[PDB]
Amino acid sequence: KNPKSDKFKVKRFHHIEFWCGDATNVARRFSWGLGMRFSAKSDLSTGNMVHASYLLTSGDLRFLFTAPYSPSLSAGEIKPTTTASIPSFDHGSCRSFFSSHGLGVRAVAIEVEDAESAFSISVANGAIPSSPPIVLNEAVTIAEVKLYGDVVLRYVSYKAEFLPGFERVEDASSFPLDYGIRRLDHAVGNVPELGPALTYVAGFTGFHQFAEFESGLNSAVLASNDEMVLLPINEPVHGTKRKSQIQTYLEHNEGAGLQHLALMSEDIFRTLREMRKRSSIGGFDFMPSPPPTYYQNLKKRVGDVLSDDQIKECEELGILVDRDDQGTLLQIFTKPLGDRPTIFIEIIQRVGCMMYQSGGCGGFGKGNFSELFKSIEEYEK
Amino acid sequence: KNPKSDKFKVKRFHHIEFWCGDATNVARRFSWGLGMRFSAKSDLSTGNMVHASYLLTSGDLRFLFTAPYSPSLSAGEIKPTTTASIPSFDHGSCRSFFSSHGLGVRAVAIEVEDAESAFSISVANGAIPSSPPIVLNEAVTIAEVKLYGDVVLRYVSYKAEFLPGFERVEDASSFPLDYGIRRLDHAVGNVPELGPALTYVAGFTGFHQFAEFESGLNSAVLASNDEMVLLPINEPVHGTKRKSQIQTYLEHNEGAGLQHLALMSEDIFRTLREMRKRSSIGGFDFMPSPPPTYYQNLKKRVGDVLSDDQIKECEELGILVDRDDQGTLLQIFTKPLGDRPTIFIEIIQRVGCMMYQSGGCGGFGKGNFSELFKSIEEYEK
Ligand SMILES: Cc1c(C(=O)c2c[nH]n(C)c2=O)ccc2nnn(Cc3ccc(F)cc3)c(=O)c12
Ligand SMILES: Cc1c(C(=O)c2c[nH]n(C)c2=O)ccc2nnn(Cc3ccc(F)cc3)c(=O)c12
Ligand SMILES: [Co+2]
Ligand SMILES: [Co+2]
Repeated sequence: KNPKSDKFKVKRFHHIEFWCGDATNVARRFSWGLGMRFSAKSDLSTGNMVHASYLLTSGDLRFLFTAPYSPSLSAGEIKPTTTASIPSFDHGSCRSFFSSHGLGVRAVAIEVEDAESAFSISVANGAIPSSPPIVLNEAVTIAEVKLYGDVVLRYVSYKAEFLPGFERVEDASSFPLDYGIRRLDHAVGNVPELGPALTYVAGFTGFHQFAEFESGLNSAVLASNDEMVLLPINEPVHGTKRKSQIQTYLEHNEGAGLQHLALMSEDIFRTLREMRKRSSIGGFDFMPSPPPTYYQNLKKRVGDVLSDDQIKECEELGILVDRDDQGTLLQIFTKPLGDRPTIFIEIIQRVGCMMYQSGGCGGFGKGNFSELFKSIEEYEK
Repeated sequence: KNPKSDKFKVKRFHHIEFWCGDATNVARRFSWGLGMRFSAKSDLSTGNMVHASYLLTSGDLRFLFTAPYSPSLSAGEIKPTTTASIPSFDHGSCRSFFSSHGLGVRAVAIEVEDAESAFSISVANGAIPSSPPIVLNEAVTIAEVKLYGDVVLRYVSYKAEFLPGFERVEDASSFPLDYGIRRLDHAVGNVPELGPALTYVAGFTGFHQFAEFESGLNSAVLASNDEMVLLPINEPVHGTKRKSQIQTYLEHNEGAGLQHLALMSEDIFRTLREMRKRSSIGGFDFMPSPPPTYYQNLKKRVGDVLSDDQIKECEELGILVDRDDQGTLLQIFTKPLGDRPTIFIEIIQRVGCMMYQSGGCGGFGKGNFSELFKSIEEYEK
C-alpha cells in the first residue's frame, strides 16, 4: 500500500555531504576506494575563505566532503558578505559535529520542486528548522531541517553545475575512475527510539511506510511517492545475548546519526572486484564473507534467478543475496569508513520490478540476518 | 665547523606523528600516495579506548597518524588506568590542535640513549616541558618538550616493535607498497621570528648551526653531533613584492608549526614516477614544474654529475637540482598535503659525501630559489 502522501513534490536523492576535519584526504581516499571522479570544488582557489568543499561523482551519485578553514580567514565577513558557497555552513557547528561524531554524514540532500515551499510546509508540519531557504545566484534554493541527531535533510531546487560558486574541476586533476556505482539507493539512520523518530519524519514529509517482506534492531522504511527516496531508520533491541550493533553505533557516535549509505551498482560483480583490489592499497575493507554453506543454500532460494556460475561469482566476492515477492537483491557491506565503528557503505544491485525499475525492488535484505545465522551454524557442524 | 655540542646522546629521527580528525582516512591516503606499508596499530581492536593510532613505514621512515575517540569511551579511566598507548595523548589537546591548525605534525620524534635524561637536561636548559618521561612496559621511555608552536620534540629511548601496546598489522591487511622512500632527512618549521626560535631550540639541545652554501624567508639549520638530525627553521621576510609563503603559512596555520618533511629516496626517479602515476587517483600532487630553461641550464651546473639522459629524466619528472661544495642534491616538492596551504612534503636524494653518506650532503637547495627565478624569466624571453 502506497498512499502517495508526500506533502511537497520530491524528485531524487541529490547528494550526501560529509563533514570532515580535512576534506582533501577523505575525498582522495573515497575517490580511489569507490571509483568516483573529482568533479567540482569550492575552496580557497575559488574565493571561498570559509570552507573547503570537494565533490565526487559516479553516475548520479554525488558525495560532497567539507571541512572548515581557520575562522580568521573570514573574520571580516558577515552573512550578507560571505564567501561560503554553502550558506548553511557554520564553523562552530562543523567543528562540534566532527569532534562529537568523527567523520560522518551531515546532510542527506534531496532535490525538490521548490525548496522554499518544501521548507515551509515541513516546518508547518513539525520539522525543526536548521537553515532557512536561501537563493544562490538567483538559480538554486537550499534549505535544511533536522532529520535525526545532527543530521539534516537538505532540500535543493533548481530554476533551470553542482551549486553556484563551485567550479568544475580541471580534467588533468580529474581522472575518470568508474567501478560501476550509479546512484544512492537508500540512506539509513540509527536512533535510540524508532517510534518518535518515524512519527517526526513521516509527520513533516508525508513519506509513507514502505512495506517489508533477535538480530539487534527494529526498523522501518520511509519512502517518497514514487519510492525512490528511501530512508530506513533503526532502533536497537536490548537484552539480547549478542550486543546490538545499533547500540554500539549510538555509543561510539555519541547518539543518533546516519548508519549506512547504500549505493546502487549497474554491475555489482565489477564494482566488488574493483573495490576489493584496492582494499589494502587505500580503499575500503569488506565485512567477513559468509561461509560456503550460505552459497550452497543459494541454489534453493535464487536458483531461478542466478545461474550456478553467477552464484559462484557471488561466493568469490562475498556478495549476499535476498529476495522479495517482487524482486531479488544482491548486497555487500564495507567495514566502517573511518576510525569509529559507526558509518559504513552498502553496495547493492536489484533484479526485477521492471515497469524503469521500481524503487526498493527486492527489499533491503532483512532475511539475510536469519540466513547468515543459519549458514554460520550449518558450516560449524 | 661542527662543535659537537649536543647536551645528550641523539641517534636518529624515529617517527613523525600527525594529529588527525580521522586517522584511518589520512593513513590510507598517505599509504597509497607515498608507498608506505601499514605496519602497526593501536586502536579499539587492541584495547585502546582513547585514541586510534596507525603506523606507516617505508624503510626507516615512520609516519604515525592519530585521532581521538569519543571521550565517553574512556570516561572511567584515570592516567594510572589509561588504555592509551601514547600516555602524552590528550583529547582536548588533540581536538584543539586539529581545529586550530588542521591536519599537521604534532610530534617530531628522535631516538635518544636515555629519554628521561634527555628530558631533564633539556628542561634544565630552557626547554618548555610538554609531557614528562613515562616508562612503557618497562621497555621504552617517552618524553616531550615544546619545539615551536604546538609542535613537540619527542624523545624515545629503548632498553633493548614500535611502542608497547601497538600490534603488528596482519599481513592480509598489510600490502607491501614501496616506491623507494627510505628515511626522514629533515623536518622544517615556520616561525614568526627566527632568532628567538633558534636560541630556544639550540639552547636546550646543544644542536649546532649547520653551515649553508628576496625569496620570502630567512632560515637556519640546527643539527645534532653527526648531523643526521636536521631541523631547519624559517621566518618570513616582509615588504617584498611577492607575499612570503612563510607568512601565508603562519596565517593559514594559525601560527608557528611544521612546514615540510623531506623524505630521502634511494631512487628518486622511481619514487617520482610512482608518486606521479597516483597523483590523480588518491595520491599527492606536485608543484608546477620548472621551465625547460632550468633543465637547459643544468648542463653547466651538474653536467659532471648527471648524464644528459639523467638530466632528461629529471626534466620529465620535474625534479630540481642543487649543489654544494661537497655534494649534489636532487629534490622536488608536493602541493600541500591537506586543505590548507601549510604542510607539504619534499622528496630528496643526495649524491656525494661518502666516508656511509654524511648528513646534509649537498645542502638544502637554497640556490634553487635564485635558479628558479632566472630560469622562469629566461623562458619568458
Ligand atoms: C546492514 C545490513 C542490511 C541493510 O542494509 C538493511 C536492513 N534493513 N534495512 C532497511 C537495510 O537498508 C540487510 C541485511 C544484513 N545482514 N547481515 N549484516 C551483518 C552484520 C554486520 C555487523 C553487525 F554488528 C551485525 C550484523 C548486516 O549488516 C546487514
Ligand atoms: C621548500 C624549498 C627548499 C627546501 O626544502 C629548503 C630550503 N631551505 N631549507 C633549510 C630547506 O629544507 C629548497 C629550494 C626551493 N626552491 N623553490 N621552491 C618553490 C616555491 C613553492 C611555493 C612558494 F609559496 C614559494 C617558492 C621551494 O619551495 C623550495
Ligand atoms: Co541497506
Ligand atoms: Co627541504
